[PDB]
Order: sequence, then C-alpha cells, then structure tokens
Amino acid sequence: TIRSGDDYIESLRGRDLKVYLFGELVKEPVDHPMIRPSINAVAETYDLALREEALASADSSITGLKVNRFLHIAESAEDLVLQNKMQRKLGQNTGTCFQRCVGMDAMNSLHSTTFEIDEKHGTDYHKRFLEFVKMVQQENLVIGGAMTDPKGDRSKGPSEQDDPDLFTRIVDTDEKGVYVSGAKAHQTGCINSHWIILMPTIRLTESDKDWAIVGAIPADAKGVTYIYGRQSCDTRSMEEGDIDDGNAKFGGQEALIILDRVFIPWDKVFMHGEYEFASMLVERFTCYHRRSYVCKTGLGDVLIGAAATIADYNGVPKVSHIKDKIIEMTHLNETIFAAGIASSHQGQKMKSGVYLNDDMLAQVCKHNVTRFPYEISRLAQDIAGGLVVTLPSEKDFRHPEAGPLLKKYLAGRKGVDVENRMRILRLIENMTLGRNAVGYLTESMHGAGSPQAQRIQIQRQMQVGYKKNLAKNLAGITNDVEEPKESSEYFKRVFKTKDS
Amino acid sequence: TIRSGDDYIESLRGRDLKVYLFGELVKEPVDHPMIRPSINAVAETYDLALREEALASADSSITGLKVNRFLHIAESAEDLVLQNKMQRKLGQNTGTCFQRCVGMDAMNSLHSTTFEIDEKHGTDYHKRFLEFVKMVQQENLVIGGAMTDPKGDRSKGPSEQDDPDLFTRIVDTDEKGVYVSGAKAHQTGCINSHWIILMPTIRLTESDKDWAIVGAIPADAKGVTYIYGRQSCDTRSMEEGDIDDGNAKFGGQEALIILDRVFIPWDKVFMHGEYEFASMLVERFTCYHRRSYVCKTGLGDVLIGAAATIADYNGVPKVSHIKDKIIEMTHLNETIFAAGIASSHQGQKMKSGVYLNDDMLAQVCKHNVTRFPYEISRLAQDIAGGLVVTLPSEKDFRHPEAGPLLKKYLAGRKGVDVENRMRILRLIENMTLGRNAVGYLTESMHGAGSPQAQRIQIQRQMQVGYKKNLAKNLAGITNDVEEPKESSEYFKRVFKTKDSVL
Amino acid sequence: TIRSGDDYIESLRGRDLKVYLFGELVKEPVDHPMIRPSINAVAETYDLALREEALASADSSITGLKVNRFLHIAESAEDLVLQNKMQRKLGQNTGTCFQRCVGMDAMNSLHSTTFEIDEKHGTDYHKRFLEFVKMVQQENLVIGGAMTDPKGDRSKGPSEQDDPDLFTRIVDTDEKGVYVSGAKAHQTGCINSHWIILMPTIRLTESDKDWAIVGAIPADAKGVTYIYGRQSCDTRSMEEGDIDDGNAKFGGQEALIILDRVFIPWDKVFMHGEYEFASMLVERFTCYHRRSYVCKTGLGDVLIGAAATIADYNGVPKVSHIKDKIIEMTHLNETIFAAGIASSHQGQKMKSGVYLNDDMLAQVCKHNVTRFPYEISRLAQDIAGGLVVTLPSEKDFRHPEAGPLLKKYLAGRKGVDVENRMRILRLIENMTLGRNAVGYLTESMHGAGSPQAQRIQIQRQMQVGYKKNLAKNLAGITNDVEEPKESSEYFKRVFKTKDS
Amino acid sequence: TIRSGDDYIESLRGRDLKVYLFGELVKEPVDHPMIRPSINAVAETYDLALREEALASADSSITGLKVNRFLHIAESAEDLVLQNKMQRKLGQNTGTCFQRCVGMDAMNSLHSTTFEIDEKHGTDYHKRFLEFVKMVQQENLVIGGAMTDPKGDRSKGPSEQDDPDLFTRIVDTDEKGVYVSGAKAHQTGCINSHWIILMPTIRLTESDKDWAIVGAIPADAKGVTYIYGRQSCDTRSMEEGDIDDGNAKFGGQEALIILDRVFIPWDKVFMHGEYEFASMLVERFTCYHRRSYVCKTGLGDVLIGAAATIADYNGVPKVSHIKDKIIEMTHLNETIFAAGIASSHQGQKMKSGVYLNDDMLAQVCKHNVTRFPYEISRLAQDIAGGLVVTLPSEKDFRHPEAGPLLKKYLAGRKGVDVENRMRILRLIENMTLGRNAVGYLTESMHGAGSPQAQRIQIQRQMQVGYKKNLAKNLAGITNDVEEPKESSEYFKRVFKTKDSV
Ligand code: SF4
Ligand code: SF4
Ligand code: SF4
Ligand code: SF4
Ligand SMILES: [Fe+3]
Ligand SMILES: [Fe+3]
Ligand SMILES: [Fe+3]
Ligand SMILES: [Fe+3]
Ligand code: NA
Ligand code: NA
Ligand code: NA
Ligand code: NA
Ligand code: NA
Ligand code: NA
Ligand code: NA
Ligand code: NA
Repeated sequence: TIRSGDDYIESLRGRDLKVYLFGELVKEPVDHPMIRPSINAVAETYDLALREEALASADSSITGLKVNRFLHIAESAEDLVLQNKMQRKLGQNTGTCFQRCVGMDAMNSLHSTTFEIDEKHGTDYHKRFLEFVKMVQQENLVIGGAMTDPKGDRSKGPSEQDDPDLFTRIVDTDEKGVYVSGAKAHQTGCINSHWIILMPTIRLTESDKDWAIVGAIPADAKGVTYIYGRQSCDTRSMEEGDIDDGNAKFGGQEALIILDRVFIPWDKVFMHGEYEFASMLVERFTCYHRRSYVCKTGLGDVLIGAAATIADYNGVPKVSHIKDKIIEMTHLNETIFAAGIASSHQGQKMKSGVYLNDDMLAQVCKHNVTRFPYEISRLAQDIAGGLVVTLPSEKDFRHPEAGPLLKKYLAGRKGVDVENRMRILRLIENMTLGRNAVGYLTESMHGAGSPQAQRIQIQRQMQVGYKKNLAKNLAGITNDVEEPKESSEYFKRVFKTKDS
Repeated sequence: TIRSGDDYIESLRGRDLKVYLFGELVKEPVDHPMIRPSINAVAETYDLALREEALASADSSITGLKVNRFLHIAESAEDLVLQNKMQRKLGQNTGTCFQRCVGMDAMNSLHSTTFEIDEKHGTDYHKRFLEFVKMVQQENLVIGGAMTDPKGDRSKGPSEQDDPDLFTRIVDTDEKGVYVSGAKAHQTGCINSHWIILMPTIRLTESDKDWAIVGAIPADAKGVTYIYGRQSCDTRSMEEGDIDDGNAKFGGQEALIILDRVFIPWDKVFMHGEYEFASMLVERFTCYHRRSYVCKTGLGDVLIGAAATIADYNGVPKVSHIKDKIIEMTHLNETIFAAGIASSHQGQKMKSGVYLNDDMLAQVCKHNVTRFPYEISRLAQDIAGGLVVTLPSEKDFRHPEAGPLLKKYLAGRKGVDVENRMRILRLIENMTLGRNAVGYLTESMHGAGSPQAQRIQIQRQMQVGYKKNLAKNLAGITNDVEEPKESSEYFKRVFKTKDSVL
Repeated sequence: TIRSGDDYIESLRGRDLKVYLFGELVKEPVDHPMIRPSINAVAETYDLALREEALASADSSITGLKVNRFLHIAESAEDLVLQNKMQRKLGQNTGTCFQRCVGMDAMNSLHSTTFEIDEKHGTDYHKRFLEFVKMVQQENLVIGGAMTDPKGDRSKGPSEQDDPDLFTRIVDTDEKGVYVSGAKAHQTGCINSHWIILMPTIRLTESDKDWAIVGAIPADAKGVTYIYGRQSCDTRSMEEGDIDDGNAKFGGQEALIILDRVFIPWDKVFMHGEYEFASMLVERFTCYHRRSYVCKTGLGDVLIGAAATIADYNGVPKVSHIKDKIIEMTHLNETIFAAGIASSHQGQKMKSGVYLNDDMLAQVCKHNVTRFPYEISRLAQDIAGGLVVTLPSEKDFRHPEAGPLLKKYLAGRKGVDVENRMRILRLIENMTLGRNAVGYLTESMHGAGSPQAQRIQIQRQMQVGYKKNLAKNLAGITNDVEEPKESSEYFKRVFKTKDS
Repeated sequence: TIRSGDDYIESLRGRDLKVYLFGELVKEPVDHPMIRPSINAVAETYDLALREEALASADSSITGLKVNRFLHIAESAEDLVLQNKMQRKLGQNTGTCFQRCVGMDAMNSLHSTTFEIDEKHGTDYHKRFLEFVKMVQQENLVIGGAMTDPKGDRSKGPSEQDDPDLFTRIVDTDEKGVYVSGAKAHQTGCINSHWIILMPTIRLTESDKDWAIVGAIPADAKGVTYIYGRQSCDTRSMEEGDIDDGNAKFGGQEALIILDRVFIPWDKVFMHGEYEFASMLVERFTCYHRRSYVCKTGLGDVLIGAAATIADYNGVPKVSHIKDKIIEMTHLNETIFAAGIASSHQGQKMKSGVYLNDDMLAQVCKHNVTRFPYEISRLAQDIAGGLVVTLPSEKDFRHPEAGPLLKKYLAGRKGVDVENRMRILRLIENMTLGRNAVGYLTESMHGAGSPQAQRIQIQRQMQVGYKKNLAKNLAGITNDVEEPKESSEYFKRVFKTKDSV
C-alpha cells in the first residue's frame, strides 16, 4: 500500500512509460522539472489524508478499510459533500489541478452504471468492477479517467468518421480479452496515474457498437504512447530559479494517450458492446464531475489572496474600489461553491447503492465555472497593476548591475521586500496567463464538456411543460392545458419530503 | 384555531383596523378588491399545509403540536431546507409575495437572540418569547416582522435624527409595560397579520438605548395607523374584468405602520434597553431572510413558464435563440435556488437550540437575487414581443366593434385562443412592470437590505488574511506572514468534517 | 403651416378619428387625460424648433425652406448627426417617447428606396414621394411610420397565414388608386399624427406580391379604426393629482390601426407590387431607426438625475457605492450615445442623394439599447430605496390626518421638502415600472426589431471570411486561403480615405 | 530619412544601448529572437505608409512635408479619425502592439500643453517643441512616450516617497541643460525607438516642483539602462520552430528605463518646474491614448477570424451557438470601435491649433476596452476546444514517430491539414494566454491608466447637477433647484450645432 506522498513519488520511479515531450523520450518523469510540479500536486492528495484524516479519508463498506476519499464510492449525500470540502481544501493547498478527481468521478459513475448493464444483460461487469475497486482501495492508487477521444469531425459520430480510430474502439478479441486502438486527448494526470479507465465519450448508436468499450489499463500497458501537452509558460519550470514560475511547487499535467492494439483482460472490461448504456455512463460521469469544479473555488481563494497581497504591498489595501473588487471576486467564487455543495447535498441513492448528486445543480455549478474564473482573473489583474506582465526576469533581479536597480525601483510601500512583491506578481501571472491558467481558465471552460453541453442537459431537465402549466394557472388559462411529456425528476428532488 | 385558508379569511373580518388607502378609511380590507389578492396569497399558506402536510407543517418540540411551518422554530438543518422547499412551492402556486416568511425569520432570529440577552443580563425575554411562540402556534396565526423604520437622514443614527420618532422608540413606561412611538415602513402583509413584532433595524450605541425595543403587538392595537402603499398597476384590481390584472387571484401588500404611544405589556416585550444586542438581532434576522429569497425562484418558474407559453402561442417555441434564452432564465433562477439551499444545508445549532443557516451563503443568495430577476424579466419581455406593453384593454376585447377586430388581428398560430394569448401577455406584464414586479424586482433588490448591505457582510466574513497566507505560501513568501485578525467562522463551517459538540 | 406646439395641438382638435379606449369611442383625444401627455411630447418637437432653431430645423434643398428637422431628408453625415443631437435633447426635455422619429426615418429610407425601384421598373414612385415630402415640409406636419403588422404565426410569411389580413395587403384596385386591408400594431403617436405611411415589414417573395404596398394615408382616412394600447400605470393619468404620475406632463402613445378597404390614391402610392424591394426598405428604415435610439440616452440622463436627486434627499449623495453606480449608469448611457453618433458620422451618400448612416454601427447602438436601459433602471431602483414601490398615494398625502403623518415620517435629510422626495420617487417609478418604462425598457427591447433581428444583420455584415484570412496570415497558414463570399461594405467604410 | 520598414530595421543596428535581458547585456537587439518580432511590428508602420499613403501618411502644415501619420499633429477631427482607421488596420495586419501610438499621443498632447505653459509663463517650450517635431518629421523617426514612473507607495505623491527617485526628477542643472534621475516602467517599444519623451505621470503640487520635467532624450543617451520585461510564453520565440509562437512574425516590447543623471539640453526641455501644468499634460495625453485603443479592435478582428477558422476545421462552423458567439465577439469589438471613432469625430480645436478628441467618449472607449477583450478571449477559447491548451509541441509534431501519430489523431474535418489546425490553435493560445495576451488583455486593462482612472474622469465630466435639474423639471420640483457647480463642457460638445468661432 502507498501511504504518504513520498511513497507515491517512489511508486512513479523506474516505470519506463513511453512519453514524448519536446521531441524527446522522457526517461524519468519524476526527475523532469516540467513534470515534477504535477507529481507534487498528486502527492499532496496523499499527504492531506495523513494530516486531516476525517476530511480526506473514508470508511469503505466495500473493503471494510479506511481509504483515501478519492477511491471511495459515495454511500450518502454527506459523502458527496465531503468530496467537495476536500476538493476546495486541496485547491487552497496547491493552487492547481491535483488531478485525482477524474478517477473518483469515473469510479462512482461506473459503480451505478455497471449494475444497470448487468440488470438488463445478465453480464457481470458490476462484479468485475467491484473486484477492481477492492484492489485500488487496498493499494491506495491513482486512477485516471480517460473519456474524451480526439473526435475528428465534430459533426459526425464514431462510425461516420473517415478514420475509425478517432474514437477508441475494439479492434480484436480473443479468449482472454479485447484489444483496443484509438486515443484519449487532454488526459489529466495520466502519466502520474497507476491505472487509467477508458470510457466512451458520446451517446452511441447500434452502428457504433465497436466503440462501446470500458476498460481499465495499467499506466505501463504495452501499446500505449503518451505525447505531453504544452502549457502557457511551461518551460519556465526548466529554467533555473523559482520566482518566474509563480507557483514553483505545483502544476497540472495533460497528455494525449495513443492506444495501439492495447490488450485488456476480461476481468478489467466493464462494458463490451452495450452501446445503449454509453449515454448513461457519460451522463453520470459528467453529473459528478460538473460539481467537482468546487476545486476551482480553492484556486479562487488563492487568487483573491494574491490580489489582496499585492494591494497591500502597493500601499492601497483599503481603498474603496479595491475592497469592492475583492468582495466581487469572493461573491462569484462562493456562488460556484454553493451550487456544487447544493448538488451534493441533494444527492440520491442509485440502485447499486452509490449516491449520485443532483444533475441539474451540477450543470449550474459547471456553467458558472465557465464564466466566473475569467472575471476573477480580470479583477486580479486590475488590482495587480502593469508589472504583472512587464516584470523583469529573476536572472535580472539576481544580476549585479540590474539587480540593485530593480531592488530600488520596484519598491512598493516602505518596508515591503521587493522580492516578495515580485513573487506575488508572478503568482498572479501564473494563474491568469501562465501554467496554472490552463487549469483555472481553460479547464474551467472545457472540463466535463464545453458550455453548450451543460445547456443541452439543463434543457433536458428544466420541466418547461410543468412551468407552462404554472403560468397558465395564474393567468386563468384553462382550456389548452397539456400534460407535460418531459423528464420530471428535478422537481421530485426539489420538493422531496418524507411523504415522497 | 385557524385550520383552512377560508378560516383565515374569516379571522380578518370585522377587526376595524385604521387603514388609509387613497385618502379613505378601508372599512373591511377582506372585501376591498385591491387588498383581497394579498389575502388570498396568505390563505394559500394555510391551504398548502392541508394539502401537503409534510412540506408545509412541522412537529414542534416547543408545544408538542403539529404547526404551520411558518410558525416553526427550526430544530435542524433539514428544517431550514424545508422552509426553502415550501417557499419555492408557494412561489410556484401564487406567483407573488405570500408574506408570511418575514415573521418566520423574525421568530427564528428572536429565539436565539433573546436567549443570549438573558444569558448576559439575567432577564427573562426568552421565557416571554417562548410563551408567545406557544400562543401563536396553538392558534395558527400570521405574524408580521416589522424591522425597517423610515430612517430620515440615512447618514445619521437614531439619536442624531432631527425628529427622534424617525426610528421607533420607547417614549414612556409604567408598571404594566412600555409605550412606543415611531413608524415601520414597507411592511409586508401587516394588515393581513394577527400579530406584528417590532424590532430595531440598525446597530445601536449607548446613546440609542431608547430605541432598543422589541415587542409584539396585535394588529388591532390602539394607537396604530396603517397607510397603504401604492403598487405599479394597483388599480387594475379595482376595475371590472380580470384579464388586465395578469395574476388576478394573488398579489402582495405593503403599508406604513404609524405608532402613537402604543402600549406593549411586559409579557410581549422581548428587548428593553440592551442596545448591544440590536446588531445580533439584525444580523440573524437578515441571515435567515436573505435566503428566504428562494421564494423568488418559484416566481422565476412561473415567468419562465409564461415566456415558453407565449413563444408557443406565437408559433416559434423551438427556435434556437428562444430556447437558449429559456435555458439562461433557468440557469440564473437555479443559481439563486442553489445558494439558498446550500445556506440552509450548512446550518448550525445556536445556544438556544434553534438552527441558523450559513450567513455567508445567505449573502450570496440575496446578492444574486438583487441581479438575476432583472435579467429573467428582460428575457421574458424579449420572448413576448411588443404586445406585452401595447395590448388593448379587456374592455376593448369585450366590446362589440373592437372585440371582433382584436380576435381577428391578435391571432397567434392557428388554433390558439386569442383570449389565452392576451392572458399570458398580461401575466408577463404583471410580473415585469406591474403589481407583482414590485415583489419580483424591487423587493428582490431591497428586501432584508439593499445590495451594499450584503457586500459589507461578505467583507466581514471573507477571511482576506487567511487567503493572503494561502497565496504567500504558494508564491514562496515566508518572511512577512501575519496571523489573520478577522472573523474565521466561514471556513470553519466549510471544512467541518462531522456534526459534533466536541 | 403649423409653427408652435400650440398650433399643433389645435390642429388635432375636431378630427373625429374612431379611437377605442376602454370600450368607448374617444370624443376628443386632445382633452383625454390619458392621451394628452403624448400630445404634449409631440408639441415639444415644435417648441424646440422655435427655441433652438439650429438644432431642430434644417435648410431643405427640396423646398428651399427652413423645415423642422423631423421632416428633413439628410443631405450629409452632419445632418444625420444633428438628428441624434436633437433626439438626445428631446429625451432630456420630455423623459419620454416624443414619437416623431419614426416618420423621419421612414421618409429618409423611402427617399433612397423609391429612387431604386424606379431605376429598375421605370415607375414614378420617387417623383410621387418628393411631391409628398414637399407638402409635409411646407405644412410642417407629423408623420407616422407604420411598418409592423400583427403577423399571426411568426414562423409563416404573409401568403402562408391562415388569415391573409394578418399582414396589410392590397385587396382591390381602381383607376384612381388602391384599397388596402390589414392592420399595423404598436403604432407610435399614430392618433397624434397628420399622415401615416404604411410600409411592408418583411422580405417578400413573389407569392407575397399583394403585400408589396407602401402608401401614405391621412390619419382621418375612412375605413380606419384605432384601438388604443394600455400602458403600465396608464390610468394614474386619469386620477386627480399629478404626483403619482411621476412625469405628469409627458408620455408616449401606441395603438393598433385597423384598415378596412382604405383607399390610397396613386399619387400617395410609393410601392405597388415590387416585392423584391421590400427587404431594401425594411433594411434602410431599420438602419436609420436603430440609431435613433440615441433618444434613450436623454431618458438615461433624466433617470441618472433622478437617482442622484433621491440620494441627495436621503442624505447619502457622496457615499462611494452610490457615486460608483452613478458612474456606471453614465458609462452605459454614453456607450449607446457613442454607437449612435458613430453610425451617423460614418454615413454615406445614396444614389438619390440622401445620406444613410452606417448600418453595422446602427446594429451595435440598438443591440446595446436592448440591454443597458434595464441595468440603468436596476441601479436607479437600488439608489432610490424601497419607498420607490411602497409610497402611499397623493390622496393619502393630502388627507387631513394621514397627510401630516406622511410629512413627518417620510422626511429625508433636514431641509428637504417631503413632497419633493415623493415627486422624485414617483418619477423613478414612472421610468422603471410605470408608463414611461414602456418606452424606456420595452421599446428599447423591440423597437425597430427584437434583439435577434440585429444579430442576424450583424452576421450579414461581419466579414467572417475576411477575418479568417487575417488570422490565417498571422498563423502562417497559406495553403487553404479562400476568397471571401460575403458583403464587404463595412470595412470599405471603416477604412475609407480620399484614395477610396 | 527612413523610408521603408527595412530602412527602419537598419537604423536600429549598431547602437549599443545597454539592455539587460535574462541577466545578460543584449549585443544586438535586432538579431535577438525575443526582440525581433516587436521590431517587425514597428517596421510595418513604415511599410503601411508606403502601401496605403492616404491612410498612413499626412500632409504636415508644420514642415510642409508628407509625414508618417504617427508623427502628425492632428489638424482636424478628420485627422483624429484617420489615426483610428490606421490603428485598426495595423492591428489587423500585425495582431499585436505596434508601439508607435504612444509617441503620437504624447506629441499631440505636448503641442497644446507647451503652448499654454508659455501663454502663462512667457517661456518658449512650444517653440522648442515645434523644432523637435520638425526634426522627427524630416527624419521619420519612432518616438517613445515615457510617462509612467514605478511610483513606490501608491498612496503617496512624489515628494512623500521614501526614495525621491521613485518618480523621475531633476537632480541638477547647468548652463546647457538639466540632469534627470528616476525610472519609467512598462515602456512600450522604447528599445525600438529613436527618441523617448519623458513626461510626469501625476498631478503635481508645489512641493513636487523638481518632478515637473518634460524632455526628449535619444534612445542611446548616456546614463540610461534598459531592463527588459518578460512576457507570458516569451521564450517560445527563442526555440527553433515557429508554430508554437502562434504569431511568429509580430509581438510587443516593454522595458524598465533607468535614468542616472541623464543630460537633457535646453532645446529638448519642454517643461521645467511649471508643476501646475502636469495635470493638463496627463489629462490630454490620456484623452488621446484612451481612444487609440481602437487598435485593439483590429486584434479583435484577428481573434474572431481565428475562432471562425477553428470552428471550420473542427467541422462545426454553422452550428447556432458558435455563430451566436461569433456575433457576440463582433458586437463587443464594434462597441469599442464606435466609442473611439465617436471621440475622434467629436474633436475640437485647442489654442495651439491641434485637435483634441472628446475626453468623455475616450473614457468610455477605454473603459469598455478594460472589459470586452477578456470576454472575446473567453468566447474564442470556448469555440477552439481543449486542444488550445493541451496541444503537443512542434518538436513532437516533427518527430519521426510522434509526428505521424499527431497527424493521424489531431485530424479535424476531412481535407483539413493538421498543421493548419495546430497553427490556428497556437494563434488563439498566443492571443488569450501567451505573448500577445500581454497586450490584448493586460494592456487593455492598464494602458493609459487602470479602470478606476477612467471612472474618476467620467465623474468629473458627467454633469450630475445638470441631470438632477432635468429630473426635477419633469417631476414638478421647483423650489430647491440649484445652479450646477461642475465642468459643463461635455454637453456643450454634444449639443454643438455648428463648427464656429
Ligand atoms: S480540474 Fe479541478 S476538479 Fe478537475 S481533476 Fe483538476 S483539481 Fe480536480
Ligand atoms: S418577498 Fe418572498 S421571501 Fe419575502 S415574505 Fe414575500 S414570499 Fe416570502
Ligand atoms: S422611442 Fe425614441 S427613437 Fe423611437 S420614436 Fe420615440 S423618441 Fe423617437
Ligand atoms: S497597445 Fe495598441 S494603442 Fe497602445 S501603442 Fe500598442 S498598438 Fe498602439
Ligand atoms: Fe475537470
Ligand atoms: Fe423580503
Ligand atoms: Fe422605435
Ligand atoms: Fe496603451
Ligand atoms: Na524547476
Ligand atoms: Na524556473
Ligand atoms: Na378585482
Ligand atoms: Na381588474
Ligand atoms: Na391627468
Ligand atoms: Na393623476
Ligand atoms: Na524565433
Ligand atoms: Na519558436
């Protein structure tokens, strides 16, 4: 079993994954300065469970063990809320994407979905999945959730693409398992993971049956190639000096995972051709994940903190407009938080026994996350001033000629250390333009689906026929009232009482 | 005991309150067409408790009775959440302000505050207050919450006003009780209430001791005058015909309550000179009330439904831009709901036993409420079209010459009854410009305090120093870290891992 | 000739238009308290021309006379700008819709359109139109612009409606002229006008030929019935007392115009069957009218003033948040102003000699008008406080017992007259919820087309192919560059120089 | 005389400016890959003037020469509008900050300000300034506008700082000129300029008289040290390969200018102790420069085009939500343009003869600029998809094994070259997170002052008392009407009926 962050880091050494970064094979990711910040972030998920056991670990009814909360199958609405509390804490502690939420949300969504496949088909995907959960809980591993394919022409489904590999598919089968080819793009923390769960990314039709595959692969499976994603300001991490990085210790990681006839044994296959359940899996995965964006409220707390610090250093902490902007940042940030925890608080039990958060409220959390981080970032930049983008390099600050000039001229209020003022400005740059903006801004935009995806799911659940009848009642319209034909689950949850 | 909405309406008859409306004494408010819709709204709070007992009634540990949820002192976070579920449901059912939330929030806030006054002062305000709760629970009454005074010069406190009566104060005392003078403005449902609880509206200093008065008065108390507030489109109610009203059955009510040496016996006095607790009472009342604005999400549901209906009648229900606007309305509306129910879900036990919702999240609920109704209304008007403001009167629709012309020319898609298209347009007008916009828009703006009041309360709780230290840690700043000196309660609630006393 | 406002009001007396309001024919609109505010607003357009001749009157090349600017066919970009300056002034002076812009914009758009019909068809519409212009310039009359039909099913065109009358059409022809039936809805100031110009409201196909009719009718034409539109708080005008009206002197007017076989002689027909020019007329009318919404910036000025006045009366004029809100109101209001005048400044000469403002910039003006008045309103309500909607009636203020109580208890800061505080609150109510909100809010929303209409026009002129090529150039993309196939007029205006 | 952009590039060679970048003196900025894109942007200001003479060149009444429009003292409202037309075109052509506007706005503002100093004090700053304009017009030079000092404690003015050098000041004088010390921060294109005009940045009181200094210095003046500013993704320029840069040919430049006893001869001094005119100079400089932000609408045009291109490549160009977002971007961008050109169109003649644009409308232009680029960028990222931030490097694309995998898997619709999809994504990254976002976003925010600065200037001109009286009139309030005590100039311009007097 992995126990500490240090144990986790050790577990990543000597694995010989095939990883391309800047046209070179990376022999040891743990030692690569661009990659190590992402690993440190994951390590903190282990360290928090040691320092704050009630927050970051759970009693598993599946294994009868205390497990890391990222590997816990939620047994109550309270367990869902605890995920959110842990996520905000980790965002405060790291200021970045700590990567492990995807696999948590994947596992929780698989628990219920596998149960339902088996109920219809008489298969044993749920039994297979539970044995997997027991293993990863006992060993305390990091699990990637690999849903999003490259997708090719966005207007066409899998079976209509010119190249069938643009969504991940079964290419062959034998007595011992399946072989899959394809790719998964934008994969958070995959190189830092022990196992990756491949999942379909779209509703599938009967024509798309070969793409109805879910399966768990070890990170070091044969036939996998990882091609690392660049980030804004990525190579600052490779430069000597830590100031210009802004957040030197922590960062995120994305890569493209290429699959060439990768083998998955039957015991790790959780869906095989049951195309009509792809949409259920995507729906439930995105239901959880869309309110895991509570994590971004911890980032928000850090960015607010940074804005308040630079205002202090600049000698204008208590001016009205700055105080007002800091309030606005806080308000926006808490609006996201409220939506996410409301979703979790409103969760309900699924047939398999796992709790699922409220889907509608999850869409609201995520939809606001697509908007507000951009505004929080803009207001931070206002408060910081122009030096947030014109500051000289640390190499210049350390220079014998340029350095004293910078120490003199980049003074803020008397008594503030210029190096501290530099460091806080670089943190702001990092979160609004640089490496951690990838997560704070663009992942807020696209993670668990682009804005339009949330709108379509709100549309599905927003009970417009029910609402029409409310309005007709009040307007005294009686003669054209129609029975709603729509999903009616949301108001059943909103108005749930002990009498149903 | 009042059981039904009909019983409630009968309890309002024959009371001879002194009520001025349009320069006339109103002899029987129940029979006045401008007032009756607000009565109907309150009656629905009784009817809902009969139809949906688990939603709208509660088991009181105070009395051991099943009580209307508006009279219940919340015993759990679940109880707070149920207040919100009830609120949204009543909003859906009435499309208006149903008035009784203010008294519920007042009672909940007084339960904890009176306990704490007594703890310090050795008084028996809490005992008095519980006897009051028992009475109103047994009798199933409507309670007004009368906090906001007229206030005069906004830049000055009570003792600095030119006229001391511009905030409500004690003017005399005797062996049996106190006598108060002043006024309470903007008072929701006061004429429709059985009792009204007077409460200070602002932090009080020692110089403001005379204004540190909380007391319950019967609505028919001697020395009270009510001066009714106008509303946008108020007088449509008094015209024959119901179409132009939009929502003819339900509305809200506000009045100015004047107090001239009104007597309050000791048993109904819940604060008497302990000025240092005024800020506690206001804080806690506003904490509850700022997330009672979940009620406005039920009104949002109605408005969304009206916009979808007119789109249907117009022949364009499925056009992209309209669908996208209805999604937006829904998203903004649910954002408010989420904030309010999160506040309630995150509630904590007070010393007296009552649960208080999360103050920070209440601020967020209300602050959003100050913004989003205005946008939902704008979008509704876009979807409706120009006829929302140019539609001819019902008297023209019923006219032998004009009426057939309107039935011909105001057609929507084939098969839609023109009267139904007119009715839905009037509903939209009513909620965005007319009588129900008073509540949906302007009370969203000012109820439980104007926007700036929320911003100041967010500021008080937003833990800037804590957050500065988070940022310093990540930036590698170590040599100027300061211990925060600020309220730290919010993050204690946010990161609370279990429900414990130790 | 009409010269003064008083002359204009006299011109309206004794006409016996058939006007239904509240199920009764109105005997004398000039004396009806609900109608007279709208008449007063139009009278101000005459009085302004006497007080401020350079602003509100123009030298007409067509008649060789000084004419009211509302009747002037623009001869330069300066003439378009002067329209806007006059509009804002009139908004400041009346705080309402003063009605006469529609006819101005109709006439300017007909001047160019008629010329183009004739260029193609060899007809005499432009010559007819110019004789009409000469007459109304000499007589100094008020002209309604009656474009918008009731429209029936919004998803169907004229020839597809279940009732052909739902758009206005020719129903018969004589040796002397045409006969039209139909209706025009939401008609600004029509009962207050001398002449009304009927115009088609949509693109017409060949099947819609019967609906290709433009003609001028006198307001007292046989076969016309007017049905007056309600407004929020309309009947306050009919109550004794002026306080509760907010703006007692001025207001707007809409009515539904019903046409039953109304005769139009040939000399007043400016389009007869040339369906392919309907789109041109609608485009050019809306081009002008979309930036006539500068008028709403004068209303904004009044509402800002009212907000600042109530802050003063409340004793908090200089508090930071109120100052900031006032600034925001000002910024939004000026953004609308700027878009309007930029459109006008960028105008270009048409074949007929009239100048047309920049259509793209007009769209931007209007689109911002659909948004910002709602925000300005919201902020005014914030500043005013709750009394803006809970204030007792004037009848209570004048009562011998209730009145003294109101004088005492509705005090603001010392020295402020309570009646003045009541008055300013009622003005705010009037402009944000009551009669003048119809114009300020809902007419901002729908006048010259609902928001979507402006979006479609921006789309038509936004030169996406040109922009794609800009980006491809800078990205170093060379091998898939396509020639744009789109209207290219906007950037020709943006970059216009003496060299073309 | 410099004619072409090539001539301009050659003029920059061999000057030996002291420039620190990454802890080294830069030997030849023209050949440094981080610096050359900024140079290329300035070169395009010369090339445009050759290609499009009427747009980018002007007939100067000062010299009687045809001059680059960046060196032209505006003689009409039309000349102000032409500045904005040129700005938007340059933004379209470069997608970056092309640097030369700041000098233009500085020179326009100094023209009127020097005249007024002399009118009061009997000095010859205006005559000196005109000789300077003649020189730079004849030689066709690039002029920096160096106003913003580092400023120290933002709550304190110059004479109150702990270190007097935190705002630039005169430290000595002699028979031939003044000597100045201090620094100027965030200086656009300064290393790419021939001359730099130093100007005070704040209202000055009598105690601040030593800081009341305006003067022109050659970029190669003795006692000057430049310290280059970093930019998001700066070092991509220094890597082999051009794809990951997004916009490889063009970028911006900002440096800290350190002044150590720099000599300015009298003929290049345009203010010397007349502290009461600092406010005037700042106001007028910011008046012009706040609507020079029309430049950002040309950048908006590029970003819109990039968003439309990626939608095409992805196979969803005509989906309603994407079309609607494109429309929104266009609307916000045009709103900025309209405010700027309205300001220009509404310009008025100053005492010296130069035209000044409408200050109120400039504030509105700039204030919208502080908001809308951020939304345009957000929408572009929505349309692009996740690859805008997860795309592998060009070195991976060119790798013999990884490259073919990327060519296969990063396909868009059939027929789209994957290299072109990569390139357009990098352009979007460059403009929203990388090197050109410095200008598009953060300079939109702070250039010519932070948002609060615009709010205070709107407040000064918004004629609240006048508006209160409008509302009083309509409400029927007659007995407490007060005469406004405020600047009344804006509505004088709004309601001006003719071009007179
Ligand atoms: S983006 Fe945030 S929610 Fe998603 S995996 Fe990263 S830390 Fe967790
Ligand atoms: S406004 Fe809403 S929350 Fe307030 S009392 Fe009325 S119904 Fe309840
Ligand atoms: S709404 Fe404005 S632009 Fe339209 S007619 Fe009325 S005053 Fe003129
Ligand atoms: S940021 Fe734009 S306006 Fe400013 S100098 Fe650069 S190109 Fe010109
Ligand atoms: Fe995510
Ligand atoms: Fe309220
Ligand atoms: Fe209009
Ligand atoms: Fe700038
Ligand atoms: Na490093
Ligand atoms: Na580094
Ligand atoms: Na009635
Ligand atoms: Na009625
Ligand atoms: Na009247
Ligand atoms: Na009246
Ligand atoms: Na390079
Ligand atoms: Na490069």
